[PDB]
Amino acid sequence: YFQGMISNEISKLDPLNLDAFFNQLPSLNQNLEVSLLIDKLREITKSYLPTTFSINDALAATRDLGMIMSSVRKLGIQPVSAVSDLEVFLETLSEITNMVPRETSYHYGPWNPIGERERRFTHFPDERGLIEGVRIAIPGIELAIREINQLSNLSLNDPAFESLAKSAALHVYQAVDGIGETIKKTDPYVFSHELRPFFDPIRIGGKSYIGAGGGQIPLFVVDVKLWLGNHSPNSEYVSFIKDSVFYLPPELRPICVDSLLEPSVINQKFAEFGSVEITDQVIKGMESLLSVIQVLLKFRKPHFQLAQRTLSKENRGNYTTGSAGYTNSFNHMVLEFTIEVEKQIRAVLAP
Ligand code: HEM
Ligand SMILES: N[C@@H](Cc1c[nH]c2ccccc12)C(=O)O
Repeated sequence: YFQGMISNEISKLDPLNLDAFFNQLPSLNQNLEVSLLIDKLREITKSYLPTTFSINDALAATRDLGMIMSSVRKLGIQPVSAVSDLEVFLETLSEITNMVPRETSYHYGPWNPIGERERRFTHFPDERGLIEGVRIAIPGIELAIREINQLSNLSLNDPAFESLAKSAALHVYQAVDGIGETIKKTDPYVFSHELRPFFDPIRIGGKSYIGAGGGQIPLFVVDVKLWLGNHSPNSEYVSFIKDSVFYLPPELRPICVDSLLEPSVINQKFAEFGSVEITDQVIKGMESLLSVIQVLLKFRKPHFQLAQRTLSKENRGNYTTGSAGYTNSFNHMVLEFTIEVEKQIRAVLAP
């Protein structure tokens, strides 16, 4: 009962009439023009009644208001503390979106218009590497989620299982396309120095909300359904996912929650494999699961490398963490998790 967060219906809206302002935002930020930032926040709280907004209006308004707030926070000022009327404006908006009162990578990517209206913090072309990265990744991962969700109720011997899993790996490849756009467009040093500071936490109604981040693409939702399940309860990754659930669009929360409380597909299919008549289609089915896992590795291995060149002493600037407060050890932990799964499947397929 959440369906219908359609990206092009949100990307096209300018509910707070900020299109002109966003063409100036990169120069406002370059020149440290905090006063114009505060003015615009003040103007917004007096110019609009957010209770009047449709759901799509509020999503797009969160995107735009969030990025102005992020630009204030960049300089070191908590924007809700400086503009106290924001707090009820952000309360009203999140009642409608049933999402956090802050922009996430959904707002920064798929819900961010292509072309002249594209919302950007800076004039640096490196910023386009992040935006295109998540704009490409997210719709593909979402498609993969719905496909992997259907694997639980299909038999390994059913060729519909193999086809579904193959569609999922192809959809996940969009995350691979996306990090490749980043690697080719975003210099690590420019990231740490020019872009990362727009992704810091903001205090809203007595709680801190992290900035938008690539880690907010719903890839962890693929992981929990596909291989993590309820199998590593006190793990660091489970704690990250736990902290991420209510950042997700509402439509994805049930899938994530159910999956954290259930055996994973691969654990379920490892049992069916070594307990039923192993046929040629059954091997294809099992091989389609290793295909998905191997596509996840084609994202995580170059991601780890880019994060390592960025967080090196040479390039890291004032930061040792991503927006969610972790170092590259966390990326190493997810990649080693995924490598272990690939190892296990290969071992089950060895004869
Ligand atoms: C210079 C660019 C980038 C750097 C330095 C970087 C670094 C990091 C770091 C340090 C984390 C740990 C979590 C955190 O602290 O927030 C993380 C998480 C993550 N980021 Fe990035 N990242 C970059 C670009 C991207 C892009 C463009 C995407 C998506 C298209 C992405 C996808 C992810 C994912 C999925 C995770 C969760 C871990 C996983 O699923 O393997 N990253 N990243
Ligand atoms: N993926 C990293 C770096 C990052 C920060 N903001 C982003 C926006 C888009 C893509 C990646 C990022 C993170 O989640 O912290």
